[PDB]
Amino acid sequence: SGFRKMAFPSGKVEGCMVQVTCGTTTLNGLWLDDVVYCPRHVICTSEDMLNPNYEDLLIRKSNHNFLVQAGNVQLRVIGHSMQNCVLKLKVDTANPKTPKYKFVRIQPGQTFSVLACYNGSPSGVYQCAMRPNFTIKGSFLNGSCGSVGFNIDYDCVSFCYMHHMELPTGVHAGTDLEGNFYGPFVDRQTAQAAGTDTTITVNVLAWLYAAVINGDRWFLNRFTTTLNDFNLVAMKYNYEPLTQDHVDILGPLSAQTGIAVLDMCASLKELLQNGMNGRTILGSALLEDEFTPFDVVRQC
Amino acid sequence: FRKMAFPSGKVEGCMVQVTCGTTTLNGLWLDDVVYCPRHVICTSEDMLNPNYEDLLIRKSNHNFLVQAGNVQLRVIGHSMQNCVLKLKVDTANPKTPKYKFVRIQPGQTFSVLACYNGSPSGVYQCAMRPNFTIKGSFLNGSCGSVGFNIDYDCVSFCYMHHMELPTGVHAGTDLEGNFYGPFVDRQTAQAAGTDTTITVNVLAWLYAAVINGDRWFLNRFTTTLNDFNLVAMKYNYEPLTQDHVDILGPLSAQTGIAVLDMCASLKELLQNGMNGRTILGSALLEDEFTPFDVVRQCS
Ligand SMILES: *[C@@H](O)[C@H](C[C@@H]1CCNC1=O)NC(=O)[C@H](CC(C)C)NC(=O)OC[C@@H]1C[C@@H]2CCC[C@@H](C2)C1
Ligand SMILES: *[C@@H](O)[C@H](C[C@@H]1CCNC1=O)NC(=O)[C@H](CC(C)C)NC(=O)OC[C@H]1C[C@@H]2CCC[C@@H](C2)C1
Repeated sequence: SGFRKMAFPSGKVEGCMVQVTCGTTTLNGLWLDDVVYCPRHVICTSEDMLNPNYEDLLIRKSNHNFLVQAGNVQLRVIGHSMQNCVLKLKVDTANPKTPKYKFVRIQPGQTFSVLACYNGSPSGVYQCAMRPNFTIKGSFLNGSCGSVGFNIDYDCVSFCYMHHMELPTGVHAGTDLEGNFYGPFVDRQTAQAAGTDTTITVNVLAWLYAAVINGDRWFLNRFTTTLNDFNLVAMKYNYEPLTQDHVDILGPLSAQTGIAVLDMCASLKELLQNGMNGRTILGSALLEDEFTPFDVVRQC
Repeated sequence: FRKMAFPSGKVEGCMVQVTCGTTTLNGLWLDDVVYCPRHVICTSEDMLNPNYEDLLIRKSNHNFLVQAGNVQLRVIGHSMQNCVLKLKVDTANPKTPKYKFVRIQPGQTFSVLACYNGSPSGVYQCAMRPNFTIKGSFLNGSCGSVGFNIDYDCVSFCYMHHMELPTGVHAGTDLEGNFYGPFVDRQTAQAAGTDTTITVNVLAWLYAAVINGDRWFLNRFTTTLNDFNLVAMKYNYEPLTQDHVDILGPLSAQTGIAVLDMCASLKELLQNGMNGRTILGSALLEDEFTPFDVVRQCS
């Protein structure tokens, strides 16, 4: 039947991407109705990036300092304001391609699609998880800021992420569409470390169920565990504890496969203690934790 | 390195549904033609052993229901080309992108827009395996979903989905209806040949490791292409073609490591193993990133 890391179709979001330039900085913006959202650090020069007093820098800007381009057309900025780390540019034109949309803040362990853009042009789409330490393992290069992450329920696009920066370890950080960072990060040009990351246990279990659904069971065993004994071992290996809500969420996969959640926990416990002995699961040598139970259900 | 798909919007704007009787699948609407798998004309029982020419002679334009969403597109002509149906419709698709039809080589990657009832569900990156199957994610009603690459503004369609095999992998055609590999669109048991590792992509991956400063595996030797190919096949790796050497050209230039020197380095990895080390944080050599994929993500 198959299993691959699958993103939402990106077309509704592609119709909203524009280019925003201020000075010699260019990045992407999100054009909804008559407003363009983008990272506020577009207004910084080098002499500012190290400790930017954004309110003081922004009040010195005029509408005409912002060049917004949608393809071949320049949009006229008729006003601007700031919400946390996101700049909101009012334009004199409504985007006819505006989808039904909402702004959401996602929880660590939840997943979303990223539309990576450069110079206002979409380049790639891929699936990410909000890490427990509020980083994301993205593929973002110079010029990618303002790229957004999203989910689609029915015809509605829920925007949950806007891209701002890369950390020294190569992972990425950003904000929701209200401009609040995920995690303890700051939009200044400094080397920032994240909290210790952990593995998203409920997502690992969903992926093991996916592997069973696709006909692989080598990692199963005849044992079981209590929830607390599992969580003790999980935490020792820097895995997130599994809550009873997580257990409930795994119900449909448990029902579909006939493998009790706590039996799958006993399987994962053996994998954590014994490793994979060179084997692979669904093509992977590592336990994958960026598929949620909902993701697996939908795709299988 | 992520599996990264192309943005799907230009292809979403071309997806429709095609129904015959109660059999429904997806079609691709470009200008005033809709392309879809020919088995839309089969009942489920026909699919066990179809005579497509006989089935088609019994069909008329007015037996085909083509819908963009819930909006009917009237069919004004039909023809069969290999395993695809071409349905001429009375409306040119205003969202038609610049496009081309290409037949890809094994090892090449592409994005798949998985569709159901003409509605996109998700997009993901696939590699065409050397045995001409893809490790896709397809459910009932997914036939007619297409695979594609995007070059500048031009969509190059390369795959249309038709079949699942007993092993769970997937088989399909190019947009001229010619199957990849030795498969037929008949609901019968068909086996794919034993799969092999995509050497050109493993080499691309080693170049990617070098670009990122991970280069312990570079050795001082080189090899001929023929000697490498003969050794590689003993480890169930694909032989390299001249086209493979050529598409590694840019990464070879970027790193200053000749293709055949990297081949010698890979040969040593095959013959001596990893010796407990890793490459790009992995003991497994990755074979589903092409040289183009490596460039898209590094530069
Ligand atoms: C978007 O403007 C940009 C995107 C970064 C660049 C590389 N990968 C990304 O995701 N954001 C920034 O550059 C950001 C601006 C500050 C928050 C004001 N800082 C940042 O990301 O610093 C790290 C990069 C890492 C990389 C290697 C060294 C030099 C550059 C590029 C700084
Ligand atoms: C689109 O019409 C479907 C999509 C399939 C179904 C589920 N996953 C998919 O990828 N295509 C088919 O149903 C084709 C139609 C015929 C080629 C005309 N048939 C098919 O995929 O059959 C699968 C088959 C494989 C084994 C061998 C014989 C019986 C079963 C086991 C089922």
